Amino acid sequence: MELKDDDFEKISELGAGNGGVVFKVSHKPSGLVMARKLIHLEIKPAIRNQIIRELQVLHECNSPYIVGFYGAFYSDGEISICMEHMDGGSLDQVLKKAGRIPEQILGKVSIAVIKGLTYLREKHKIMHRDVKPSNILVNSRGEIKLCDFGVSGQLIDSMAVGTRSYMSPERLQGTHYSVQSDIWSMGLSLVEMAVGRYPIPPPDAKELELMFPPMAIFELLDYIVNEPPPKLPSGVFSLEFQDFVNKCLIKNPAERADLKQLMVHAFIKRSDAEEVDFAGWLCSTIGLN
Ligand SMILES: Nc1ncnc2c1ncn2[C@@H]1O[C@H](COP(=O)(O)OP(=O)(O)OP(=O)(O)O)[C@@H](O)[C@H]1O
Ligand SMILES: O=C(NOCCO)c1ccc2[nH]ncc2c1Nc1ccc(I)cc1F
Ligand SMILES: [Mg+2]
Repeated sequence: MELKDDDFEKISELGAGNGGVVFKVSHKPSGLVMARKLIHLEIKPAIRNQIIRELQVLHECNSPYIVGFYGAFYSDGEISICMEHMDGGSLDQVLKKAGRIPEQILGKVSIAVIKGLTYLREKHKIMHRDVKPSNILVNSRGEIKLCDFGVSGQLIDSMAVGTRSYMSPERLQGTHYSVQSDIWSMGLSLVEMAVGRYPIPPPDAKELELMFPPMAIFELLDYIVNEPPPKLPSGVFSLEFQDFVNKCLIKNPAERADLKQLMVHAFIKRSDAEEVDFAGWLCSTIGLN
């Protein structure tokens, strides 16, 4: 079925973020609850038909680790992307309530991100471009899925920043970047969720005892490109997890681990084996089921 503006009805607002707001909506003709992302674009009518045409590949983006797609259209000054409602929300939301995310839980998350990036790369030849906690969504059936990845090339162009960057050193320094940049983003996201806060600048020894002003924009970006990469703090995390994120955060992107290597890493093999009620932990910490 084709999706269209007057067939919808706002239930609530799921949140906002720099460009679009997303609503929990009811598609009246189907009865389905969806998440409708609206993106305001003051843009000519020729190229907003190309954006919709290129978003149609999301119908073939079927994966347990990728947020489902219902359809896309253009309304009155905004392009709508309609997707699976994830009732657990994004991992930046669950991090606020949880304080930290346990290491065993981040094992299941890491697996999901690797397998989702791998799906997008192998089957659709695209990189995410925007891996961070807010773009990793979870639900009460225990599924972990990626969204807001760069399918339509034209859509990226029409939106071309924020106080916290998950961009790799190489991407910050110029156009010389590709799929390896997503690895860096994931690594930083994992350190953040593990520790309970954005890991740049790194916490001093006294701030690490308490756990276990904000930087200016240039000061922060200068740290990412010129200062050594964030480490997972020793002792409280396993040696295999520390190595995992260290391989993800190697400044040199060719020296840095790629998806193939991370898939067979000791941390992933171990987390594959582990028995985790992720559904039960997720609902327990945010109050749902
Ligand atoms: N499919 C969805 N189901 C449930 N909640 C969603 C869904 N998509 C987005 N959200 C929620 O809406 C919020 C806003 O999302 P949006 O993509 O517009 O910005 P963001 O990713 O949070 O931040 P930024 O724009 O800087 O990347 C997210 O934090 C998330 O909690
Ligand atoms: O929403 C995007 N960014 O988040 C900022 C909004 O404030 C975004 C950006 C660039 C993009 N190119 N192709 C798509 C696309 C995209 N959305 C998107 C992609 C996959 C799914 I499943 C659902 C989506 F909504
Ligand atoms: Mg987003």
